[PDB]
Amino acid sequence: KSLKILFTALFGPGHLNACLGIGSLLRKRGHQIYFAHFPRHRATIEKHGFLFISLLDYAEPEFPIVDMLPDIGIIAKFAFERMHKLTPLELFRHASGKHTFAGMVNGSKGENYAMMKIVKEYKPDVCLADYLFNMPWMFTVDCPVIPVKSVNPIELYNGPPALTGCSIHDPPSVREEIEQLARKSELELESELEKLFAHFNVPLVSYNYAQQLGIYIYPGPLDYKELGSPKENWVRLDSSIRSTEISNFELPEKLKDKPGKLIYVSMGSLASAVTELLTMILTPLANSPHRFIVSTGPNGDSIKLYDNMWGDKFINQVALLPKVDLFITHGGSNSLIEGLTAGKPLIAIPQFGDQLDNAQRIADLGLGVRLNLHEFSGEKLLKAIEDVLNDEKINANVARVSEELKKSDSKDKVISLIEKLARDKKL
Repeated sequence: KSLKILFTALFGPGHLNACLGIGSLLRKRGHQIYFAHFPRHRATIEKHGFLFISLLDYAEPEFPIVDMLPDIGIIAKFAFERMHKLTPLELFRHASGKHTFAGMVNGSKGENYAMMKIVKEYKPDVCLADYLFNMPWMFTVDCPVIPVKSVNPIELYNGPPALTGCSIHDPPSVREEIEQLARKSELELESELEKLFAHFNVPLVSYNYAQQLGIYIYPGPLDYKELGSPKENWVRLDSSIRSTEISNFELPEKLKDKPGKLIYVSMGSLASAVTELLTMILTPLANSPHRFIVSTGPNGDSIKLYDNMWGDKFINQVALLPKVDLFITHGGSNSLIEGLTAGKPLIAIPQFGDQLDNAQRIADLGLGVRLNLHEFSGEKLLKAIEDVLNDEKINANVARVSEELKKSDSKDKVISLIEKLARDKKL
């Protein structure tokens, strides 16, 4: 029998895209998928075969939601400016106890009221949600709720703090200070969540507690097994995709008479809006003896492309990846999953938050290299390209991860868990 399954997520693209992927798996099993989100994303939600519900239509009168949503361009632009100038340690020092995302908590009241109302009216059999932190509605509504995590999952472990980008190789003296500061700023997240939960009269829980079941999307071969097991009830989905080798993608004519390998460059939609970022990256690449495909982003028309480069604002990344030799990425989890599923090595240039942890994971596991904005040079980037392209160890590690991701039956397992919880109200 076919279930009513309700998804929601934060406004941002990582969170929306993680739910779309799981929803596609469930739709294939015959379930009716609803997605409560924002009207800007209706088209993609409906194109995926889901039923769109606007969060904004279920708002309490005092909390219309849109008023408190964050200024995403302001944040990204500020993030770039700091990452360009400051080391991660300096970043955490300059932050002065202010957490990466605790500032978003206060403004999330409206989305909470809206979800309480949606769940009550639509009466799904189960809900899934991709947020940065737990919300009170997840503990008040009258159905099981599954948090979905797409960010780097180190936060699920009793280990080094998330968001620092610390390496497994950093000795005590190197990591001590940034890890103290990261833990100090986490106290602001907790204090902010206290107020939100108090407002809704719900007992406070950890920001990533899963009451019955949580799903984190991350490849098994990169997962933090050296930290033991993730927190109670969290289960790994290795990916929501299967490996595809046949593609519609064709080489742009512009690149036909140009030497070298084929390299894909994408900083993701948020970071790419800061045109200075792509300009800094691409300028030196005019002299790299290779062919580049560039995702130029929302402000793509003002990005200068050289003779060895072809760009478009809308690249189909999964169609392209099987045909390239290297992926220069911001380190978002979905991009990493897509790159490794296609068996391609990575150069990660992290921009914000958990991407630092992903970038360092790539380096630590020999799947590519991390390059940091704060010490960026054309010389360094060009060398990183030559090194990764010709490193037979890196290319073999990536081939091994790609092969394991095929072998996954984590999809079957996770689907079965979702369906069991929906039907039985318990696992």
